[PDB]
Amino acid sequence: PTYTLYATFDNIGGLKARSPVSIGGVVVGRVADITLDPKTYLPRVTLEIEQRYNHIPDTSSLSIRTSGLLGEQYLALNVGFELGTAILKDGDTIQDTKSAMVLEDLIGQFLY
Amino acid sequence: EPTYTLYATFDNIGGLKARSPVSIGGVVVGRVADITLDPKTYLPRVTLEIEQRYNHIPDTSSLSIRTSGLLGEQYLALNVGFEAILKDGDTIQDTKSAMVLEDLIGQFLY
Amino acid sequence: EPTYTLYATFDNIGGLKARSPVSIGGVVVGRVADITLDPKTYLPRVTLEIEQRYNHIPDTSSLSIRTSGLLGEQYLALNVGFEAILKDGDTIQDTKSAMVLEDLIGQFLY
Amino acid sequence: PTYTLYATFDNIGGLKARSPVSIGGVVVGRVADITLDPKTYLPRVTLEIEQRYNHIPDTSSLSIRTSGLLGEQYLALNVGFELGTAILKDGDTIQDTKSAMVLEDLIGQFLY
Amino acid sequence: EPTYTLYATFDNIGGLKARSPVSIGGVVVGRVADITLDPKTYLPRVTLEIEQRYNHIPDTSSLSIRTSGLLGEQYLALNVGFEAILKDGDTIQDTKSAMVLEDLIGQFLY
Amino acid sequence: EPTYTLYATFDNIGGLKARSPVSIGGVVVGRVADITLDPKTYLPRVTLEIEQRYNHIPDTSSLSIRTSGLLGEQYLALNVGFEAILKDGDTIQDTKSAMVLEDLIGQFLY
Ligand SMILES: [Zn+2]
Ligand SMILES: [Zn+2]
Ligand SMILES: [Zn+2]
Ligand SMILES: [Zn+2]
Ligand SMILES: [Zn+2]
Ligand SMILES: [Zn+2]
Ligand SMILES: [Zn+2]
Ligand SMILES: [Zn+2]
Ligand SMILES: [Zn+2]
Ligand SMILES: [Zn+2]
Ligand SMILES: [Zn+2]
Ligand SMILES: [Zn+2]
Repeated sequence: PTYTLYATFDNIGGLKARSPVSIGGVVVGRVADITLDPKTYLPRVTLEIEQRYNHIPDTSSLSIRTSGLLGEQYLALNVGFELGTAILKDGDTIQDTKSAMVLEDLIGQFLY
Repeated sequence: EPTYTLYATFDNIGGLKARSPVSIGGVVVGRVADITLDPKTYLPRVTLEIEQRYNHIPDTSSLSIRTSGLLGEQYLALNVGFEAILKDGDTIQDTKSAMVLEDLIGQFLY
Repeated sequence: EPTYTLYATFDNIGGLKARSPVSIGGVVVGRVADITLDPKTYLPRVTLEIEQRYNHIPDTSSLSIRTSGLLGEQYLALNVGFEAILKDGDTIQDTKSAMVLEDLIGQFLY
Repeated sequence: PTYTLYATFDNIGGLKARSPVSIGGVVVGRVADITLDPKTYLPRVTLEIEQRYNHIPDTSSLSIRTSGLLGEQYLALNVGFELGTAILKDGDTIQDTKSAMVLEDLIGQFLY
Repeated sequence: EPTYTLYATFDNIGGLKARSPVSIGGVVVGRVADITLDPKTYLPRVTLEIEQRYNHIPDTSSLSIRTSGLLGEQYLALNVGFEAILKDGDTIQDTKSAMVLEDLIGQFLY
Repeated sequence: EPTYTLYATFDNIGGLKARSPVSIGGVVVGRVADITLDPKTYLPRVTLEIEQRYNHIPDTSSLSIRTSGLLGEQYLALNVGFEAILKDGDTIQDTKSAMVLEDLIGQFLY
């Protein structure tokens, strides 16, 4: 089966349900759900990771990225370091997350 | 399906159309109900319908017209303001218009 | 579609064609009725039809040919000037032409 | 009917038969033929212009351009000035011509 | 398709998939047989099959993940090193990973 | 349909394939008959067939692999040399390889 993880972002961009979660480009999981937290109004992503990937630290990072230039958006799981480190279990939360870039802001940067 | 109405005036709506999605942090929370030029000012007035369960939106919140991906569809990004709450029929004052390719090129070049 | 006719001469119309939309602030308020080179000046004269309900457009208003998105179709942006009102058969003197990629590249490089 | 004009380029790029010839973006003619001159190995373009466009000077220019960013290639006819000036007739040649840009050279410029 | 097996570990395979082409100087000489994360290191290990007639590839050779055109599919470019020959079951140590757009933009901007 | 054969070795042919067009000044004058890695050098050897009526091509001429438009197909541009003539079976020494996106990005960035 699979085990559940939670990750909150400021902006998920083009992320949707059944979006792939990948390590080093290799798909190891899928985005199960996306829901705005009622108090913080921040996108909370519920992901399901294949059970055979057990040794993922809680220091690991999630970055929302895009395949190619115009392709679909996905979650890149950067394997964390192993200082007391704890492995991610079912129902745990990945604290270190990077949000999706916004074209207008990137242009805002490049121009101004 | 229950919703409350909000109004937002822009200088340029760009590719915005009816049923365009209104999203917070990329998550769709509403839809563009109508778009109409104000009879007096000739400025685009956008009429939005927001899902009722998203009630706690301050009036300090911002609206920015953006594009999904590089070539995708145009949408309204609702930037949540810091913490008066917006009710049915209220107006969001702080709005950002849609980018214009010619103007961006005009900026980059000249 | 009750409309009134307007004329606008450009140096270059670019991708403009018949039935091209004329928009104010992104809101379509009219259509490109015809495009024809003036017999005397060999400059593109564009014949536009604007919806009758948008009457209060001053003659100080401008027309700029722009593109929807990056690769989309070309359209006429009518910039409403500040304030004589434009009537049926009048001519918009102030026009901005369509950009040419080769020239943009020529600029960017040289 | 139509009248014929000839224009030699160094490189025609994506130009082909039945390609549009336009003034100020308005199509006024079509590319009838393209053939390499046997001695000079330069692309010679034979164009046909609608008869009703009579007052085109021989000082006019032809530039091969592209519609949009990825669209098809066409001939932009820049109306010449009217100094003894002669109008273009059937079988005449447009001397002032600009060739089609090459992506590799443009990149070569931008980089080096 | 008589072939011999090779292994190559990357930090990121990007768009690489099964049946992805392995090419020398643009000429396809093999195929990506499999891709699997090493159980111990959690790093992508790519299993390649190279056509038997290309035997004289030294072990100093390099693998770089590249893209055909601008938007095309991703492939493995095998750069033949100058001159021990690679056999069936060997491992290419020298590998260059697939670029990430976000990082490229991050570089270009910052 | 009559043709004479020419050979050209590159470091990288890129997207070149069989039946790729060989053009002078954009005008197609020949086709890529075959592509094969040299057994000794592991370098792409391109076998071209040129229409017989284009006989007067000097051996000082150059071959450059280019792309049609921005996203179009890959082709061989034959740059006519200044004024020994190339015959059937001769080899063009001066060749330019196909650009690599990663290398161009590598150049632009680093
Ligand atoms: Zn669970
Ligand atoms: Zn451990
Ligand atoms: Zn309401
Ligand atoms: Zn409150
Ligand atoms: Zn009328
Ligand atoms: Zn008035
Ligand atoms: Zn004739
Ligand atoms: Zn005259
Ligand atoms: Zn094997
Ligand atoms: Zn050896
Ligand atoms: Zn032969
Ligand atoms: Zn000679």
